[PDB]
Formats: sequence, structure tokens, C-alpha cells
Amino acid sequence: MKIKQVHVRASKIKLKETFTIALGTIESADSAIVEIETEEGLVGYGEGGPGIFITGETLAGTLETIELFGQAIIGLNPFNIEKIHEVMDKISAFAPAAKAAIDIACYDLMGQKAQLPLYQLLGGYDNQVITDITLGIDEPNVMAQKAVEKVKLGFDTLKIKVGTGIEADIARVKAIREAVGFDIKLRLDANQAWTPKDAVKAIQALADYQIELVEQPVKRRDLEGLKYVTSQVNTTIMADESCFDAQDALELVKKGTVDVINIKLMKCGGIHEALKINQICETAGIECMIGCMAEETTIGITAAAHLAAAQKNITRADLDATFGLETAPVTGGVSLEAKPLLELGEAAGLGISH
Ligand SMILES: [Mg+2]
Repeated sequence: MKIKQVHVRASKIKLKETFTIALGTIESADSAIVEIETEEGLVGYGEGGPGIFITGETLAGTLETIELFGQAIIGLNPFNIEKIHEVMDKISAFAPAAKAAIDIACYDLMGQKAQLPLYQLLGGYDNQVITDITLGIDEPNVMAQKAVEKVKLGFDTLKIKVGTGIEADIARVKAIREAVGFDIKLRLDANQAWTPKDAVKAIQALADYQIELVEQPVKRRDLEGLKYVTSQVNTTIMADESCFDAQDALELVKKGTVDVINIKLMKCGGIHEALKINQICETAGIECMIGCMAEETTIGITAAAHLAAAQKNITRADLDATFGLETAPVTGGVSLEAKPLLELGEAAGLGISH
């Protein structure tokens, strides 16, 4: 198999509601969609979701980078994922969004060539995944109301955003808690909003509220501070922005900074790297959750889903980007219907088409 050509296009999908987190807001899912054509005719799909306030990447920069990658890999075999990353890495010292887009399309081609759904090439542990659904920052009573709604849809886990201040945040959780019950799992994400000691205070405050875990409580660069938190509460602390790639993961397991790690294809540059992170985490006894950027769509979510189902140590999933999309940019793959169960089929690759 040989890559004949690489095409990339912009994608802009209106979100059904304006999403808001501690780092900023977003109202449109704008990403880079790639299509890699082989000499034999097979076409693999990939996506690059740039998150300016998470990674600093932009759609303009992502599109430019993807084009440089596309011209550099013509003639290579998609199965040579090792060289493909070698090639991209020599071109750019940092562009996870661009790299993930190429990476994902290559794995899609691999699956299509082997005539196997992608999850089978990635470990084959399962052929489906269960995802939570996130609740963007808002008013305590508003979030509590939306919670009941998602639960009504069939969701058992809810990701709750916080970060305006330990005060209002605490009020937010409790409100939602005594609104849906105690059978529902509740994970919290503060996107680096708290200081070490105020983090310990806020978490302990929700001691009797039964929180599953707290995602990135402090600044991504304050590793000593993050470990401080992890080591003060018995509650499960997860690292997100503090862990982009495998080298980040190695540093965290070494220092024993957190309990769980959030993996995002758009942070590590693709499945190839995601595989590395999960392996390092599993070996260290740290489970992983597979996340997503608000800007990515069907292709990125589908790729992430196949990886999550395939790998045993990826025990949690936060693949809800397609739930807020007004329309689908492609056919097949993970539906936009808000449902916790994402079942992957027997279609080869990502199972996606124009
Ligand atoms: Mg997070």
C-alpha cells in the first residue's frame, strides 16, 4: 500500500449550545478534516481538532502543517506508522492536532486494508465504549436541571465543569448531586482553576457528595502543586493538561503526581502516541480515560472510541463532542445522538465515508 495523495479541508460545525469551561468558551466546532488516498483507491479519514486555549494550536496553523505533512508522506506505506511519525516529527517540533489528523487517517487505511474494524488492530479488548457527557459551567440550578435531562437520556456518569471560585463551584456540585441521586457517578473538571491549598479545601468540602474523581485541579505546569493535591485527598485526582504526550506521562508516573491520566488524540498527536501513554500508565498501575476537544467531530471521536474499546487500561471515556454538533461532517462512525453507549461495528477502519 502506498500513499498517493493527501487532501485537507476546513470543517465548521455549529454547536447546539455555547459550551463554557474555566479556560474559555466555544460556540463552533472548527477542525481540519484529512483524506489520504492510496494508489489502489482506498481512502482513510482523519481529523485535527485545534484547541487554542488547551494546546495553543489554531485551525490556520493546523491546516498549514497538515499540508506540509501530506506532501512529505506521499509514497509511504500507511502501515509504516513508525516512519510517518518520524517524518512529521522532523518537520514540526509541536503540532499534535496536525499529526493526529494524519495518524488517524493512516490507521483508518490500515483497518480498511486488513479489512478489519480498527479496534481489532488496537488490542481488541472490547467492541464498544460507554461515555459520560459533560456539563459546561453555568448556574448551580441550571446544571442540576441539565443533569436530570442527561440522566433521562440514559447516562450514568456526568462530567461537571467548575472553576469560577471554590465557593460557587462547591455550590454547583452539591446542587447537581441532590438533583439526580447517588447512583450516578460524578467526575469534576476544574481546568487548572484552583491553587494547591484551595484545591484540597474544595475537594474535601465535597467529601460527603461522593465524587468519582477531580480532573486537573491546578495549573498544568505546577507539577509539585498537583502532587500536593493528589497526596492530600483520598479522592481520585486525574491529570489532563499536565499530560500531553508519552514523555509527559513518564514524568508523572515517575514523580507519582496523579492517580489517573486523561488521554486526548489532539494532545499527543494520534493513536500511535496514545498507545504509548496508556502503556506507560498501565505498567505504572495508573488507569487512563480517553477524552476529546470540543472542536473535534465524528472522525476524531470515532478514532478515540476504537482505541478506548481496544485497550483494557483505558477504563473511562469522555467522548461527547458529537453530542453538541448541529450536523454531521461525514457519514457513519459515532452518531451525534446523545447516548452513553457507543457501539463500534464490523465495518473496516473507522467505518466512515463522505
Ligand atoms: Mg479536563
